[PDB]
Amino acid sequence: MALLENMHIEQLARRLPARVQGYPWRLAYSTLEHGTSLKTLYRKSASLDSPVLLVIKDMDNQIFGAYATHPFKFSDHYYGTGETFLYTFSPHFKVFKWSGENSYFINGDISSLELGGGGGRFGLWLDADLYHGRSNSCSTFNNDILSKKEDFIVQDLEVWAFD
Repeated sequence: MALLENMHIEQLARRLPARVQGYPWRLAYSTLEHGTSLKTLYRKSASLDSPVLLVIKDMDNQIFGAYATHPFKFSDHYYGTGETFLYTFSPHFKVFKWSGENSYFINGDISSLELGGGGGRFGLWLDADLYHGRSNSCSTFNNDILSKKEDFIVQDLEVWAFD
């Protein structure tokens, strides 16, 4: 609603897996509304029992993020399944799905949150303030850089669930 226009919702809805098709979208976490901190993200994502949609709008107004099969949580380990993918609308809408090379889907930490893994790199990286973000090409999704540069700044960030 606030970060996405009808253009974004339709192109995203067409690439969501079958198990969430026709499930209404519930806003679970929002930087605009809840307090900008990875800690707060964890608290709102706690007691979520569904896959989530991560929506990032950076300081260049470009929109990208991820669909995750499980709520974001602090984890000793990588978790999630292969239905997880990354997406960007810059320079055009493109979805980077599981490549089958590894299973390093989601990794929650106290200092950072990252999706994708393998040999050090990652697909998406956010710091504890949900401020400095980073995006590289990773083996989990074989994505290109979701943002303009490798480094980006989070302007607004939303997490949507499918209760």
